[PDB]
Amino acid sequence: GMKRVLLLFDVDGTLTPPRLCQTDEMRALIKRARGAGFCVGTVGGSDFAKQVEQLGRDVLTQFDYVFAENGLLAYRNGLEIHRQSLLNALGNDRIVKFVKKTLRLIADLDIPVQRGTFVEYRNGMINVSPIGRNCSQAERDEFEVYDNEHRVRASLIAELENSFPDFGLKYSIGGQISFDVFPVGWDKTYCLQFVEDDFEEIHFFGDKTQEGGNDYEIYTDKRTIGHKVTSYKDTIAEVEKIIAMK
Ligand SMILES: [Mg+2]
Repeated sequence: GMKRVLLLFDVDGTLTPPRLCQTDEMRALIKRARGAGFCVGTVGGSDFAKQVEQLGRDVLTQFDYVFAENGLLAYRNGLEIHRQSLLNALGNDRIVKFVKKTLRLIADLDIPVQRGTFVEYRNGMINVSPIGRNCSQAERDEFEVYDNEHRVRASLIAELENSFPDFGLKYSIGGQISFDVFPVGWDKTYCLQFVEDDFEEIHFFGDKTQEGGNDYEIYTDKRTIGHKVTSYKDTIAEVEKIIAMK
């Protein structure tokens, strides 16, 4: 029967090659785990659209749980089970204050490329991109390199932290071009409230598992058995072992 065991995965770098679609062997492994009685889930700091892009249009069919924006938008077997609102935690006046400041800081930057969708208001979070989410893949690659050198995202977060220390927001770098901003506690552990009562074990797999990494809280949550991975191949090999010990 069903194992009452959830396998919860990061997307980019955990289920996929870096900034690429999931491969055929990843899809096969997932189906084998599901075939063996495990539930499988995604969790990412990115939006649902991004998971569709890297995993497929039928992502809700492939996974038991899909947690976008850290579980601030949550799906269970095709059903939307939760959708949080940043207005609920922060409220209009503070949001407007925050996005205004962010826009000025971005406008002041001197980076080689800027495009569009610098401040993205999601469900329960705001995502902030110095270059803008509307840049091309090649532009993303180049901003990532640039940011490695010049730490543009870190400077920006530093300035935002100075402007708004009382806002109590967390700033979480992730992927090539942006960082997420959300209330303390709306990190990836947010999704666990939706599964904790339904599994005897929850295994988490991710790569950014240390202090300041966007997988730190969820890795170190007492509710999860953490598996630090460095690639989707690492993920596969560890899931093979979990399947073997059924
Ligand atoms: Mg844990």
